[PDB]
Amino acid sequence: NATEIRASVGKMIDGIGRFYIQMCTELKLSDYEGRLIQNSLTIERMVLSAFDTGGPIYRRVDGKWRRELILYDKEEIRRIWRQANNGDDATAGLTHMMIWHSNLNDATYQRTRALVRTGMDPRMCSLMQGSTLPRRSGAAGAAVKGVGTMVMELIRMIKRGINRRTRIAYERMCNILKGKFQTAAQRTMVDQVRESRNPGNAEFEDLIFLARSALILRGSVAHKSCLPACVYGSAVASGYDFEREGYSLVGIDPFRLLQNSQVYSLIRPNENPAHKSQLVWMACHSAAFEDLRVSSFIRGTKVVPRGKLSTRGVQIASNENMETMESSTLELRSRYWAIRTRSGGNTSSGQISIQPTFSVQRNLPFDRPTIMAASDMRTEIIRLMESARPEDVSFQGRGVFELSDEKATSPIVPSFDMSNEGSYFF
Repeated sequence: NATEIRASVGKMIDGIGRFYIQMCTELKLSDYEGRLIQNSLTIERMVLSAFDTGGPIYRRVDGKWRRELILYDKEEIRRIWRQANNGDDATAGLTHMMIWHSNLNDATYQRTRALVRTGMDPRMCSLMQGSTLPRRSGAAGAAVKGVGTMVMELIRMIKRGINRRTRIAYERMCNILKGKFQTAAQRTMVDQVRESRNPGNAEFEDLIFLARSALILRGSVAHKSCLPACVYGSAVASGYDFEREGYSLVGIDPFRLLQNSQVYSLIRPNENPAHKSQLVWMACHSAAFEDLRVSSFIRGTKVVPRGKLSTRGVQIASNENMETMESSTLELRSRYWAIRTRSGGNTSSGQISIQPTFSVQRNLPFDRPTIMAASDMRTEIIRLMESARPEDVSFQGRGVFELSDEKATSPIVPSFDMSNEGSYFF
């Protein structure tokens, strides 16, 4: 059903576009100045703030870039927003930029200070997908969250409490949690946790376990390709009428859109442009915890690790100066594309006999034992954990698609026998 899903999300994309265009028309920015991921960001945040203000706005004068510090009627912003969405709220829309920010933050920064202070191992990076993502995020906003993300929450919710309506949260927060797991025990052990009203260190210690189980027996976490407002604004302005032509966040749509985007970015004096583009590109698909090998494969070019990356962050701090500041054109094109997945990969009182109702060749079942016959769920997992090898192939048969292959017709299988450059962005 490509009607609602493909076109309703198109309508949410149109809103962001239209709005970005309106908002650019207010600031009286130029074309080059509306394509500046910097300014786009500021605008996006102005809005999410107002629906839950001012910001840094960079201008282009003969030669050099001028930063303007401006403020807007928090309500005016809310007004212009609905105007674009037909006077609707389009929470989806705000939530969308709510993620674009997330996915950018999960790649620009490493959130160790918080994991440890929670009592999670800093090496649990690949499980903190969407830790920055405000709770206000929607229902399809949390689905993007990593297993580890959920744990940091409950643990704090629990840690301060164990140190009214708050209950329905906890159970649900676990149900979601549990819905991340895709194996018997995993699933069952989550329940054993959700049993305690005042879950103390008993739970505190157990979920942390399950956190680590996901490092091996991963869960289902959705990835959403959420591009900057400018990209959608520019697209809308170019005629693309997504609600009519359909759009996706996990298909070929987002890559294709980025195949023509003209996004520019402010770049500090000693920073590497190629390195800058990489960053943004990884935020456009939630590839901050992906295997660098595959990221580079699909990317088309080296996807260098965070440490070796030359850049501190895309936003410009009030500290810096404009004199020594210039801007480059971000390389967001990719070689192939791939279905952004959700899956993490993987490798009595009852009846005892069957009463036959039809005449067919059928082995008739009965439980030989029970008839003639007259522990720690951790263990289960630890035992599963074990048989697991890092070489264990996932998404068997799934491949990569050419950018011409609009339909999911012909898949391509990558062979990594190659002089790679690592697998852990962090």
